[PDB]
Amino acid sequence: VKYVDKIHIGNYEIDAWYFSPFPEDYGKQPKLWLCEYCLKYMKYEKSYRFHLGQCQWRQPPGKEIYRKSNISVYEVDGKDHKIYCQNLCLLAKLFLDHKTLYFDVEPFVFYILTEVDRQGAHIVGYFSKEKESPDGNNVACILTLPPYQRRGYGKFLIAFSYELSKLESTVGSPEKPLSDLGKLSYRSYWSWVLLEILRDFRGTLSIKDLSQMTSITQNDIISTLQSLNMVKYWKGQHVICVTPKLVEEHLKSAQYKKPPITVDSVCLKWAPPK
Ligand SMILES: [Zn+2]
Repeated sequence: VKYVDKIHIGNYEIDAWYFSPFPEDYGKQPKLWLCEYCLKYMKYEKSYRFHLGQCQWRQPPGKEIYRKSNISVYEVDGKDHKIYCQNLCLLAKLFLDHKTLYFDVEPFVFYILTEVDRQGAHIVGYFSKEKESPDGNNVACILTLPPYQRRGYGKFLIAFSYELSKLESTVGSPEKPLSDLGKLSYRSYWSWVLLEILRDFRGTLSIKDLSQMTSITQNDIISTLQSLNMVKYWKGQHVICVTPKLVEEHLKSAQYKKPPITVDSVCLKWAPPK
């Protein structure tokens, strides 16, 4: 009946937050050991140490579609790399309460954020995405591993998901519910993207324009603008406020400034599937 409650991955030891359905025999041990590259989960330090000496993987499988300095993102199709993506989903489930899919990964593509050094590309976080979403979900599950959280990596993944959406010529929204950190990070990302635009744009633009510029839904733009006191309802119309001074102030607060890392669309090499 004992669940996996602690993992070792790369050089990190991390306590679990939630039940993840690793095979029962894996929960029995004190710790679960994961190869930081192929995500294979193991029962013993000895088998982990042996595996590390043998495993040839130094990065996620699939295609490296983004690269800038020591940051890379890999796109991994669930159909082409089933085992990896299963390993990934079981890992993620330790830290996500509401993720319900671990084994049927074929309908998903996964985007793995990594930081890269001489050794290899080290996993920081990911988001999964349904290959077919009539509901307009541009993210299914999103997560940064605990030691990396609240450092700009979550908002990077969020940004990346909208850059894909932009290239798809469509608005997107993450599947609900989000973690508390998820909600907070989306709000801060939207705020930053919008303030940046409202700072620059000289002409007039509506919420409709903003949505098409960012792939953020009108609903999310509106709630974001409302919390920033940058919109009013007048004669049955949402009207954006100008006030360029407030914009500058907002862009300086910790809550809404440019994150420490950002997505350079020039470094994104990706075309939507036809
Ligand atoms: Zn391995």
